[PDB]
Amino acid sequence: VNSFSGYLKLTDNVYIKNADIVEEAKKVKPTVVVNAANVYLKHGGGVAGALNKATNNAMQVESDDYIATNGPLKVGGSCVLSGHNLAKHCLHVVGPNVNKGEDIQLLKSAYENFNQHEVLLAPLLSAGIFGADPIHSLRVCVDTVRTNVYLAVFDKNLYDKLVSSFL
Ligand SMILES: O=C(N[C@H]1c2cccc(O)c2C[C@H]1C(=O)O)c1cnc(NC2CCOCC2)cn1
Repeated sequence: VNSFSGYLKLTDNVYIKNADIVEEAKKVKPTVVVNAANVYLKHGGGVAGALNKATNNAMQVESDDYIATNGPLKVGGSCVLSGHNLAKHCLHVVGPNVNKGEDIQLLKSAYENFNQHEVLLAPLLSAGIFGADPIHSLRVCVDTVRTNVYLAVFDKNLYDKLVSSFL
């Protein structure tokens, strides 16, 4: 049993809710919150910009030190950093950004990072300003992630579409 509330069980292991991942993180304090990161960990907009703003920029400060030491992530890759006031840990995962011309096949590799964590709160990868098909991202999630994932979907109209089209 866990404290995630009002989630629609889609499969054995995938759950979804129309909710703000920030409030959801602030309420649940999950072991892992996933960030929709880029390779430079520059949290400018979307989930990344929103989570960073909620951490009073501490996420960005930590991320800049990470990049200075380790260099950029790979598209499809991830790193584990602090969850600050939102979670124990933040799993920064880089899905492909269609608005940068990145290969959508890398979306499966991105979701594979979730399998290293037993339970996660996460956004649907490569949705919103990343420009990939969200019905597609949800399908890849369901077909790739085997651990227990709670997807918080910010946009209500996206959520309603994701529910009504899920096979
Ligand atoms: O851009 C946001 N989400 C979309 C996005 C963007 C980029 C990559 C992605 O994978 C996704 C998933 C998609 C969604 O979930 O709809 C977002 C923005 N802000 C939020 N929280 C604020 C907290 C303070 O008050 C205002 C709201 C919560 N989500």
